Amino acid sequence: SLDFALSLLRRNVRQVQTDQGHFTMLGVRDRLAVLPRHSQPGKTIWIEHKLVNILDAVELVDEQGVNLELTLITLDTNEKFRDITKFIPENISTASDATLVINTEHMPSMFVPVGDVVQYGFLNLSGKPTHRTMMYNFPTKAGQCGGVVTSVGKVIGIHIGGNGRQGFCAGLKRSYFA
Ligand SMILES: */C(=C/C(=O)OCC)[C@H](C[C@@H]1CCNC1=O)NC(=O)[C@H](Cc1ccccc1)NC(=O)CCC1CC1
Repeated sequence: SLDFALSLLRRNVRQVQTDQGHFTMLGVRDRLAVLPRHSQPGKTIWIEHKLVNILDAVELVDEQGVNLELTLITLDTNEKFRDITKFIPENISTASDATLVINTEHMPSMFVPVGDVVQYGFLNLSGKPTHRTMMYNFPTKAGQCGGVVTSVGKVIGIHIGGNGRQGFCAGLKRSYFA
């Protein structure tokens, strides 16, 4: 399991920078990666020390038009991500003993035992209403956004916020990546 996180870290999780700061990016498949929406990847992005062009970005919102705090971006490169869509479940899932995989330039290859991840649903993220969020009782900190919540060979969510005592992720579901 530990192992999974390592295969992930090694082939799919990358250190990035936007005009907003340092983030962890998850490469899902082909040239498709997912980032927090507040990372504001414009027309370009920095992927580990090199400027990469973004061909298309999509800010995910739910049926009612409510923010989901996720942005899908298509990169302009000759590299392809290993397909990990099969590790993402079809339904937003809870989990026990999750692990938050962070890979930032300030926090590289960092594993954090966030513990149990439970349904939370609505959340007020700094003035932006947000849906489909999950919560863990761990004091997550700045510079950790974009981290990949994982558990038993599953990629379940993307860290997006925290209040000093708890952390919140945007749930991941396979239908998002088609
Ligand atoms: C991750 C990204 C980051 O580095 O922040 C901006 C550069 C952080 C991690 C959070 C912050 C402190 N502890 C954490 O675990 N996330 C945020 O800063 C994020 C800010 C934000 C701004 C705009 C839209 C969405 C999110 N945190 C929050 O919003 C937390 C505040 C309440 C609990 C939601």
